This record gives sequence, C-alpha cells and structure tokens, in this order.
Amino acid sequence: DFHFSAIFQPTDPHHHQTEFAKVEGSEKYVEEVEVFGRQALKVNPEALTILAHRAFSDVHHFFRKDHLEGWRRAIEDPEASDNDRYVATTLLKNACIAAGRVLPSCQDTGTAIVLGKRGELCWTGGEDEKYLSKGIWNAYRYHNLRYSQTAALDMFKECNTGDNLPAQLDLLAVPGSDYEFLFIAKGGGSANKAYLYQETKALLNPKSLRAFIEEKLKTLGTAACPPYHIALVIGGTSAEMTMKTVKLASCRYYDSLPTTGDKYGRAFRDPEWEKIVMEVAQKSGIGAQFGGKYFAHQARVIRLPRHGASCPVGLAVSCSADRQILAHINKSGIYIEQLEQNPAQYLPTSVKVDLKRPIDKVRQQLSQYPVGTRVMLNGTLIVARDIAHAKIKEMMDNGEPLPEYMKTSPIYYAGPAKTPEGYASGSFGPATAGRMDSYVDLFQSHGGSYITLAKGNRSKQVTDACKKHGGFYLGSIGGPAAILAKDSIKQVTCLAFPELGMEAVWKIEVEDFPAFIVVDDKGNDMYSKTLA
Amino acid sequence: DFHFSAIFQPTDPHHHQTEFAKVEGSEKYVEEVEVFGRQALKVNPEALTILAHRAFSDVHHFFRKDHLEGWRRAIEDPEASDNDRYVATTLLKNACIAAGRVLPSCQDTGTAIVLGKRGELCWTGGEDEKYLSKGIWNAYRYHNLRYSQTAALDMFKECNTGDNLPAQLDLLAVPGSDYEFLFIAKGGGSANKAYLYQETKALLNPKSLRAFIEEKLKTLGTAACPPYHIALVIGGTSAEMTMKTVKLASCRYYDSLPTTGDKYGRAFRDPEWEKIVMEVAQKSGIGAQFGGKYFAHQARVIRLPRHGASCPVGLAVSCSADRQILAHINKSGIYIEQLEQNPAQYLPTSVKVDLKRPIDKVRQQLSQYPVGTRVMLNGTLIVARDIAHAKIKEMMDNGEPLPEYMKTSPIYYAGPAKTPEGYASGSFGPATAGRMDSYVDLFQSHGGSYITLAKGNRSKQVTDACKKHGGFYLGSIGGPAAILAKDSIKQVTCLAFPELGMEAVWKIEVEDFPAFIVVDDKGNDMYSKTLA
Ligand code: SF4
Ligand code: SF4
Repeated sequence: DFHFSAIFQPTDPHHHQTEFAKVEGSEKYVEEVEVFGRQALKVNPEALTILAHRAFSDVHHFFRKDHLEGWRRAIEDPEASDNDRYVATTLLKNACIAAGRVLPSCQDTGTAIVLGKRGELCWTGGEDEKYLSKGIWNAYRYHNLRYSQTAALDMFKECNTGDNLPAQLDLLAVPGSDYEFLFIAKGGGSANKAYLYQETKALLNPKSLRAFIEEKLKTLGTAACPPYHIALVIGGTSAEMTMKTVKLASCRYYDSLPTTGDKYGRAFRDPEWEKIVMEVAQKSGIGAQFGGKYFAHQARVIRLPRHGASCPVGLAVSCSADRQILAHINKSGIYIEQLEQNPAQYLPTSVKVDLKRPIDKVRQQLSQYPVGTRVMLNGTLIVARDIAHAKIKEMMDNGEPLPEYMKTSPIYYAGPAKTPEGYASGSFGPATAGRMDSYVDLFQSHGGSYITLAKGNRSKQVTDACKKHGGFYLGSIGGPAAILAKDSIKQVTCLAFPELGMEAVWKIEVEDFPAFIVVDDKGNDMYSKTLA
Repeated sequence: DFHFSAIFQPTDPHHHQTEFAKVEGSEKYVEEVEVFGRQALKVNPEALTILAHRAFSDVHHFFRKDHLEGWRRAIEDPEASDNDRYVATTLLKNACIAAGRVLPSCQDTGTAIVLGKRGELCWTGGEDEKYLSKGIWNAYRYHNLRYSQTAALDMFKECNTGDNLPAQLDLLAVPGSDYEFLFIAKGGGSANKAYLYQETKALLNPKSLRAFIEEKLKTLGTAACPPYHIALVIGGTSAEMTMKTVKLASCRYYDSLPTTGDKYGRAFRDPEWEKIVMEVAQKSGIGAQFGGKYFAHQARVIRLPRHGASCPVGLAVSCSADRQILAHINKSGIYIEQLEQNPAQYLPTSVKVDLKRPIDKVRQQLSQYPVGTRVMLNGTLIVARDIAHAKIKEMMDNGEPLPEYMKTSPIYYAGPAKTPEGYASGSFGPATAGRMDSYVDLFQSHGGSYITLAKGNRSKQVTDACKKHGGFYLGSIGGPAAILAKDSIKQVTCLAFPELGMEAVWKIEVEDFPAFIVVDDKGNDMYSKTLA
C-alpha cells in the first residue's frame, strides 16, 4: 500500500526546453569512470569556478526571451498606458546598452545564489563551495559589477565585504552522475518583495482567495521595478519550503510541473489562478511603475500540499533585473543557458528642471505642477542611501547639525556599480525610496532633503512631511541603470563617508535625467488611487 | 585576495556534543571501500528506511534534556506563577505517559521533515527519498500516530493522504563519505508560528531592535503551546535562507556557531541578545500559556550577513511537542540521538462543570465566573476543526440549518491520533482556536457554538461575539494529549464527515477535563493585558 510520490514532478526535469551553449573545450574537465558496476563522472572542481564566473558575468548583460517579450508586449499592446510604453521602451533600451558587455543592466548586481544538484556519482573532490565562490569572486572583481554584501561584525556594527561574498550556495544531493545548476543574481529590492503569510483553510475558496490576491498584490507596489514576474505559492510543508518554492517559481524553474493534483499531494501549476493573478494585476491600474496595465509580465501559481492545521502562502517577484541562468556539467563538458544577445530586435512632453539654482527656486518650480508630471533634471544630485541616512541621523541625535550637503541639492537614493575605464560612471540607477521614509520628516524639519529622487511608492508619513515642509518626492524609472549611466550621468565624485563603498555620499552631475513627480507639496501622491 | 568563508562555521559540525546509540546489527548495511585513492562508504538504502522508521517512532515518546529541564525550572522557580507550575507539571506528566511508547506525546504527530547531508563518497544507490519515505510511512502506519497531510486535488478540493506523506526531504551534498541527518516531527501549530519580516537598516540599533522584539514576541501568543524555544534570525541571503536558519536554530542545530562576526560575513550566535529575548519573554507576563514567567524555555539569536538593500528577519518557535532527532550513518552502522527515557526524574481549586445538562444551563453556570477561573468538564464534547467548520459554513450559505450537533454541546477543536488497541482513545489534545475565529459570530448568530474549547488566544471578533451572543471560549492546556486521552477521554465516536479522517466531526465523552475560562460572555479576555 506504500506509494512514493515526489512533491515536484516536472515533465522536463533537465530543462530540455532551454537552449544551452557548450563551453568550448570543457570536456577536458570531466572523465567517465566505473566503480562497483556503476557509471560515475570525475569533475575537476575548476569547472565549477569557470562555470560560476561565466554565469555571473553573462547574466548581467543579457535577458531571456520571455522577459524581453513582456517589454515588447507593453510597447505594442493598445491597452498599455502611455507610461507603460515609455517605461518598457526605456528598459529595452537599457537592455541594449547592457548587451554591450561593459555596463551591467542594473547597478544592484545582486546576491549571488547557486542552486546546485550534484549526482550521487558526480565526484568533484568535495570543495564545491570554495570553487563556486572563487568563480563568483572572479565575476564581481574583474567586471564592472558592485559589491553589495554587508557583513555583521557584531549585531549592529557592519562593513561591506568588498567582494560580493558570501554567496548563497544550496547544493542538493540527487541521483545520477551529473551536476545541474540554477544561478541567480538576485537584486536586494526584489528579494525584499518576498512575503510569507500564515493563512488557514478559511482562505481556500474562490471568493476569499481572489480577495486575498487583490489585497496582497498592492503591497508589492512599484518598489521592485515592475513589470513583475509574479509568483504565488499556496501551501507547503514549511515556511522555508514555501519561500524556496516561490523563489524558484519566479525564476520559471517549475514551469514544466503538472497542472493537476492527486491523492498523493504532488505540487502543480494552476493556470486558471495564474490567469486570475494576471487579471488582478492588469485591472489594478498600477501599471509598469507609473500607472497602466503592465504591473506584471506573467504569473506562476503553484499549489502545494499542507499539514491540515497549516496554510503557508508565499508571494514574490522577479524584477526588471530578471537574472537567472541554467547550467549543467556532464560527460560532454560544461553547458550554460543561452540568453538573448540581440535585445534590439524586440524594440519596435516633459518639464525641464534646472537643479543648478537655489533649492528654493527648484521647489517653487515643482510646486507649479501636479503629481504624475514628467520632469527632466539637469544639475547636481547628492547621493545617499541607507547607511548614510542612519549615520547622519545618528550625528543629529548626538547634537550635530544636519550636514550642509543635504540641503543644497535634491537627495538621490542610489548606490553605483564600479566605473568602467574611460566612463564617467558605472551603472547608477535608483534605490527603493521606502527604506528611507523614516528620515524625511526629521531631515526636512532641519532644512534638508526637501527634494528626494528614488523609485517606489512611499508611506503616508512622507506625503505628510512634504505637505508640511514644502517638499517633493520624484520617482525615477526603476531598473535602467546602464542607460542612465551612459546618457545622463556626466560626473561622479565622492563627497563624504568614503569607507562605505557604494554607500558613500556622492556628488553627481546629471543631464536629461527623467523622473515623475510622485509626491508634491500639497498632500497629493500619484499612487494614492492604485496603491490605496 | 580571494578568501573563502563559509557562512556557517559550527565548532561542532558533527554534533559530538550529542549522545548516540547504535542500531544493533546495523553494520551489515554499510561497507567502507576505497575508490581512486579515496575512502568511500557503500550504504544499503534499506538503512535509510530503518533509520527513518526508528527516528519518527522514538521522537513521539521521548524528549531532550534541555526541554525537560525547562519544565522542571518552571515548577521549581519561586517566581513562576501558579499557572506556570500547573502547566509545566501537566506537560511533564504527559511526557511520562508518552514514555510508555503507546501514546504519542501530542495528537499532532506533525509533518515529517528530513535534513540529510550525503557525503560526496557516500553511495546509497540514489533512491534516498523513496527509502526515507518508506521508513516514515512505516512509522506513521504501524504506530499510534496521525495522518496530518492534506493533498490538493485542485486549488480548493482536498483530501487526506491517509499516510502522513509527503515528507519534506532536504538532502544536501557535502564533503566526505558519511550520511548525517536531522529529523523533525514538526507540529502544524508551531510551524504556523514561523514568521518572516522584511526590515531595513533602521531596525539595526539597540533601541529599535528591542522594541521590535517586544512587539513580535506577543504575536506568537499562546497558540503554539508554550513554553517556547524561541529562535530569532536577523539578516540572511534570502527570505528562504532566513526561514531555514530560524527553523534550525529553534532545533538547537546551530548551538556551536561562533559568537562573533568578522569581515567575511560569517553567521554567529549572539548570547547578549538571547538574554534580551529571554528578558522580554519573562517580563511579558504571558507565561506558560496562562500568565506568568515561563513564556520561553530558552532563546537562540543568529545574526546573518545581508545585501545592503535588505534585512530579512525570521521568528520561530519549537513548541511543547519539541521533536527532533540527530542521526548519522558511517562505517560502523546507524547511530541515532539518545533521548531521555526516564522523564519522571525531572518531576519534583477548580469549578466542576456538568455538561450533561441543556447547553443553556451550562452557559448560565459559566456566566457566574470571571475569566481565569480553572474549570473541570464532565460530559459530552462535539469535536470539529478547520474543514468541518468550512463545510458547515458552506451548508448554511446554501440555506441549510446549522447542524444539531453544533448546538447541544461545547465544541472542542481537535483531531485525534489513532486509537491504540484496547484504549478508549488515541492522543487527543486541542487544536489552535484562532483558526476558527471567522466562524464564531456566524455560528452563534445561528444558535450554536456558544461554548468552544481549544488552546490559544483568539481575536477581538470572538470576544465581541461571545459578549453579543452570551458565549464562552474555554482554554484547554495545550500539548498534554496523551494524559488527556489516558485520564479524561472515555468514549470516542465518529459523528459526521468520516472521509475527513482526523478532521471528521467526533462525539466524545469526557471526565475531569481541565480548562480555563479565557473569554466570557461579558467582553473579558484573560489575554487582554499580556497580549495587547
Ligand atoms: S531592477 Fe530594481 S528591484 Fe531589480 S535589482 Fe535593479 S533596482 Fe533592484
Ligand atoms: S504541542 Fe501544541 S503546537 Fe506543538 S505539535 Fe502539539 S498541538 Fe501543535
């Protein structure tokens, strides 16, 4: 009466539907042997370094077809808003710049994540984590990427690791003699939009689930640079299993799962509720960052078994920097997923704001316009994000004044990637505004941060602060870090806190920097209707 | 300049601090060999079946020393409340019954979770998941446990799998030639108290972190049968990594981690913040389920590296059914963690309520007493939990009456384990009340469910309903399922929905069933002060 049923039963477990390229000459890293009558593969662990290096290089300059098709759909759909088409066009042009292999597609070159599946008889010598980490180290050190990892020296004392390590290395033991991989360069902002809900059987009916989806999609907001790949996982054997599943679903790793359940509790994709997620996303009006239809590229919904007392639910997105690559090592060598090298084939007024004026004159000009107005910024921005804000608040709590450089220019929340030789700037797109919300009222009450520039919707405290203090929040397009660096950023200099690395305070000169007035000085917020 | 640093660097990676017993004759399942100059281990996969069967059998009848010591501490501490000592004494006596190897310590025999670490040169034949699942199948089929897994036939249509499968099988590839394991029998209610928070750098200071802990600990409530092993994880490379870490911390799997960080971002335990967590738990007054000092046995706090833009935070507990077992297979055979076989060595005014009356007479008697009154129930209980409530609401939505059996007796939210031969009842302790909160006002408005009996604090809607309709919520002690079955439950009959398995409606005859009045018919709630 015993019947074993694996939870996950993909019809394409080795991902034959994906196109792979062989690393030339890589069959020299492997050797087929036989021990105790069974076939085994000896793998020179230097293959893991080579593979990880190429994976975490390529993934920053090219995209998958299904991601690029979504941007074209947003341009060509008659039901797309004008802002949908504008944002999607910008992202596609950004992808064309990134395809030049110098600038990465986003300044947040992400956390390096490796899902590895080592066959029982795949023999590497066992130092996989070291050799994989060396390849990741190579990719981030020898390319114009960014060191984004923050080490905790104690509970509160932190420093940048300076090399984008440690990686997340999830190496699984599986049958056979091959080594299969999914590499993910996961941005922090989209990682932050991975949510776990602890629900109950009372959720599991059509009316309750639909209302739940409507409520939760809004909480994603625009803070992870939509259009999104939206993944929703209902059920799971534990919270951590639910969240791992929703991550992998967002990477389309589970696309070949069955579409029906059975009495053994196997996982399945639910295309009907995928359609419902897309309808909710489209009718939400949130759009591709600034109102419209293209909140989402596509949706994945995976229904899981559950303990009768339990119903964990995971919701997560893949963002505009949709960065994963499949790979495998076998008797023939090293194979890596082929991404789209020619994104250009998918490619079918505003207010000039002079920032080279007194900030009060800039505030006066912005006050003339409603939320949703598109602006083009020309002049100096002061760049500061999470740690700089915390240090400055800490200074003020010790009686120190708000520094003068926080009062002369708009504050751009951003952290740049490394600058290529001969370039004015590396990739340099915006950070999530909402993480700095707790500082705006304080800084504005001390005569600074009257104008901020970042991406994402903000909390009500920021709307109230801008109305109280005559302030503004400007929304940059989120994601197009390469085209901003190439076309808009003309000069970059470190102004304060150099030891923070990318989180130092910078002074940058920009030209033709596009943004929308998201919050004005009158209590208005262009997200108040769609994200209420 | 490259330096590899593993995130997790336990000083005791193989758990030498744990005592193990070898399965007699199990060296016949293993054979050390040497291939290509390296030491390897051949493992008959039947070893995995034998090991999983014994692990998921033993863990339901015995506990670890640090768990039992916590209950003794709550009994002997002069600062423990009377309710602290009463609950801890009850749980310790329950453990004495479970040690008889017939009744499991809790009716929720949990989800079967396997963390396995297969060495590069540990050769099983590769069918580990099937052979592990067979051993788990054996444990739940041939012992007096419970089938708790719910399969989804489609998004909403569900059935019990009837065998407690599927398991969660997390099998990792690691160096060496051994096979190391952590087996967890995870209750659904404590699995539900695994929470993920998406925080920011603004949290990472002493004042903010302390306030955060005070706020989140209350949201655990009493719904997972405290005293808790409380685990808190600050940081992580992804949501799913944070939640896996907090699970393992709650199992004391990471106890030998370093206690300081470094520039490479290694994980560490923070004993200072473990003490602060314990201080918050004790000063909360929540106590061991019914007010006092012993909200928590102990605390684990792990600080993790993070992407600069990210700060995931995990909070989770191990409950009174604290069930994990370490194991390993090596050249000498199968070794399994030795649990405490003699829990008795740790062992150093109520109102009689006659349920054999019209329910209105029972309500009148209960109305004479304040919340916090300890009560002893004698008579019939009608048993119904999540799916039965959902089915009954569906019937009423179709115009059908609230069933008669929802009106005659107090409703006990519970699902029994299997009945041992010759016993009146299998283990039969209470389910989490809060999951049924959305039905109370509706059912009471239709003349039923005036008295409910379960465990855990409930939402304000239930307090309002009981006051509006003259109802009561009685709190059973959470956890002591074996002693309740042995001493209190005299007769068990299936009443409705037999196809739901443990989730059928039952009619049981009880004697001397202890409970507290948690919500009365006047708007009072004995958790209103401690869980506000
Ligand atoms: S596209 Fe946006 S959310 Fe994604 S990594 Fe870049 S900044 Fe972060
Ligand atoms: S002790 Fe309580 S929380 Fe733990 S498994 Fe049993 S019923 Fe669930």
